[PDB]
Amino acid sequence: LPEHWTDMNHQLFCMVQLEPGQSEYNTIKDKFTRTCSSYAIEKIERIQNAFLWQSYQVKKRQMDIKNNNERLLFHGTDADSVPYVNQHGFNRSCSYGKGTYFAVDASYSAKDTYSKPDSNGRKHMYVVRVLTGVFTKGRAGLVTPPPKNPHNPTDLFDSVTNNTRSPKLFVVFFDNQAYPEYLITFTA
Amino acid sequence: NLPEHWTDMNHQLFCMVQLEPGQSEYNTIKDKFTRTCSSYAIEKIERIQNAFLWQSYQVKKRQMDIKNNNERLLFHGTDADSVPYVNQHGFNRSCAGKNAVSYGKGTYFAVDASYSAKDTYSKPDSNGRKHMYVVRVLTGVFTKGRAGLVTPPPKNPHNPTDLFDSVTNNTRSPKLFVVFFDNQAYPEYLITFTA
Ligand SMILES: CN(C)CC(=O)Nc1ccc2[nH]c(=O)c3ccccc3c2c1
Repeated sequence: LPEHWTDMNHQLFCMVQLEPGQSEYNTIKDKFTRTCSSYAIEKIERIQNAFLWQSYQVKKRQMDIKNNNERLLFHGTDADSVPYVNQHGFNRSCSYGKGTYFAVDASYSAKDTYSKPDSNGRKHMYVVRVLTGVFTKGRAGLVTPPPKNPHNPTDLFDSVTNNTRSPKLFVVFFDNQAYPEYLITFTA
Repeated sequence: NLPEHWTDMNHQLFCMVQLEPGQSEYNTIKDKFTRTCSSYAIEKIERIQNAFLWQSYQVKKRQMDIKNNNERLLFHGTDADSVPYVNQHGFNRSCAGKNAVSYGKGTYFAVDASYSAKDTYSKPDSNGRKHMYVVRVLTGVFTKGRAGLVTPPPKNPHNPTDLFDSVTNNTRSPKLFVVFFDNQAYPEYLITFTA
C-alpha cells in the first residue's frame, strides 16, 4: 500500500479528507483549476481502497511487462454513483466505445451532463489513475479494444481515444484499469 | 507465483497444455464431464496456463476470502470462434450471449456439463467439434438473479454498495451462476469433444 496513505486501522477502505494548503491538496487543486478556475472546490478526498489498488497494480505491472502506461485523468459522475465508485470503481456495464470514459481536462468532466449537481448544488469528479497504455482511435460499438494486428485478434490495444494526435478523452474496457485516487467535491 | 504443477512456459505469458488420458488430471475432468455427458466423446483436454488471468483471478479470490467457500468449478460452452479470445483474456460480459432464461447481464456458467453441451452454447464448428471450458468461478455468496441485472444486487437495499458475489437460477438448487465482473472466473481447461 502507498506510504502516503493514512493508517486505516486494519480496514480495507476509507475516505481521507485532505487538508488545504498542503502539497497534496494543492497539487490536485492545481490540476483541476488548470481548466476549472471558475469553480469552487469544497473538498478533496483521498480514496484509500486496498482491494481496488491491489487489482489495479497487478494490472499495471502486467501492462508494463507486456509493452508509460499510466495517465492521470478525470471522471465526473452524479452523486448517486459516488458510493459505488469509491468501493468498486468504474463499471462499463453501468461515443468511441462502450467502456468507461475519462477526460484529459477537468473542464470536460465538469459538465452537468457528467458531474450532475445534487439537490445541494454539489458536483463530483474523480482524479483517476488510468492504464491507457498503447491506444488507438475509437469508434462506436467497441465492446473491447481493437486488435493491434487484425490477423492476431488477441493482441489488443490497451485503450482507445477520440484523437491519437491530440487526445482529450480515453476509454477503457476492463475493470481493473482505473483507480479512483481522489474525489473532488465542488460547486459553482 | 504460478501453480507449481504447471508446465514451463518459458518466455510465454500463456500456453495450452494438452493432457494425457489415464492421468488423474485428465481422468477427473473427464469424470466430471461424462457425469452428465456420457453420450459425447472427448477429443482432447487442454490445461490453460494463463499467467496474467491467474494472477488477477487469485488476487480477486484472496479478496473474496477476506471479505466473506467462494470457488466453484463450473462449465462454459462456447463457439470455436470465441476460444482464442477466452484463452488470452477470459470471459467478457460485454460479449456475453443472452441466455435462454436470463438472470442478469454477465457471463454464465453451468453446474452440469450437460447444460453447456447444448449446441446453442458449445456450437459445433464446421468439423463437428464442440467446445466447453472447465472454469474456477468465484461464486462466493449468491442470490437468485433476474434479467436486467448489470451488477450483482446489494445484500441490503439500503447499503447499495455491499453486493452479492454472484447470482443463480435457484438458490436451493443451483444449476447455473452468473458473474458480472472481469476476473471472477479463470478458464482452467478446454474440453474439445464430439458426438
Ligand atoms: C451516457 N453517458 C453520458 C453516461 C455517463 O455517465 N457518461 C460519463 C460520465 C462521466 C464522465 N467523466 C468524464 O470525465 C468524461 C470525459 C470525457 C467524456 C465523457 C466523460 C464522462 C462521461
